[PDB]
Amino acid sequence: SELRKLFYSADAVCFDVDSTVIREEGIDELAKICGVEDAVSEMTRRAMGGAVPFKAALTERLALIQPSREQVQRLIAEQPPHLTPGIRELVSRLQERNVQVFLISGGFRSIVEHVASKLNIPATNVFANRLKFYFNGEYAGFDETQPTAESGGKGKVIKLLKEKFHFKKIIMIGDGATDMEACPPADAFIGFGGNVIRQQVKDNAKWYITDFVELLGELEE
Ligand SMILES: [Mg+2]
Repeated sequence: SELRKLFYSADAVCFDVDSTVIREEGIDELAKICGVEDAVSEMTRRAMGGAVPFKAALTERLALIQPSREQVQRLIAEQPPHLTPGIRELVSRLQERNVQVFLISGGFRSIVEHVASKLNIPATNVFANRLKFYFNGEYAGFDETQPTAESGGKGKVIKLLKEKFHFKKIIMIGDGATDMEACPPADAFIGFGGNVIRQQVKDNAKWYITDFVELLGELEE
């Protein structure tokens, strides 16, 4: 109930995407589509937390993947990421109370906009990395000016949102240490373990849930 009191005081909620809003890690699923799952999935685990600089870890994984525009399109069409149970209902209840909902990801806007356009979250509220392609569709790099291209990028996004909209109370929700480290500048953090529990987050977060229903413990409508 104290959790729900906190949750209901927020005027903006930012969700991590990989392993929070969706069950999978987008970059790993792209690597699967492109045939380099094993190497990239390992590098993704390697980059967890501030362990290695994020921009370098992103460049190296994409250098192995080399995703074409057609391959990104085929991922979205044939193997779309699975939404975590409860997230559709939770975003719906937040939007019905006019809480501004955002998605923040070190993954890619192509995929995250598809996810947002399952949750009625406008593309303006999506912050993610942007893949580049040549005219023929070949992988051409990524937008290195995005805040999500750098370590600490989630906190930079939240700072931008505070400066643009002056929200009173922004809550960050995510599964990983990089989400926990986005508070501050977020006003509170809720850790999420419904897909995989990151024990260091569970052990140190003030607020932690394993099923989005727990925030749907209000009046259930
Ligand atoms: Mg995550």
